[PDB]
Amino acid sequence: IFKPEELRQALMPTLEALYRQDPESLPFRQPVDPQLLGIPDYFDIVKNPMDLSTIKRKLDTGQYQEPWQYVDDVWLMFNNAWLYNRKTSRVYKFCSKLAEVFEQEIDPVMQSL
Ligand SMILES: CC(=O)N1CC[C@@H](C(=O)O)C1
Repeated sequence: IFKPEELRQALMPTLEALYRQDPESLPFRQPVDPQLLGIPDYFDIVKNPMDLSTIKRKLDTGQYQEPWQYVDDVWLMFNNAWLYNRKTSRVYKFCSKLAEVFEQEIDPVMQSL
């Protein structure tokens, strides 16, 4: 029961808050490229990759029709990083801050929707 443009306007500020965390968004702004990074094991562990640029493109092109599909992609992003990376790593620690930021902000948006 959502217009494509009202859903986008509602959820976009939540994505921007993730993207604007500096430095914590930096490992998440682009899809992981195992070839470029030289980590051939990546897609053996992460079957369904996700990142902030992919989420933005989906929010911009009507690929979310209910709020929970957007929320699922954000958690797929967090959970991929928490599965592949060491708990002490920059990526894991940065993921944990992005999740805090998401949690602290997503509740009213989902209430208003
Ligand atoms: C966000 C994430 O899970 N990543 C795994 C490898 C790390 C990197 O090496 O860039 C990025």
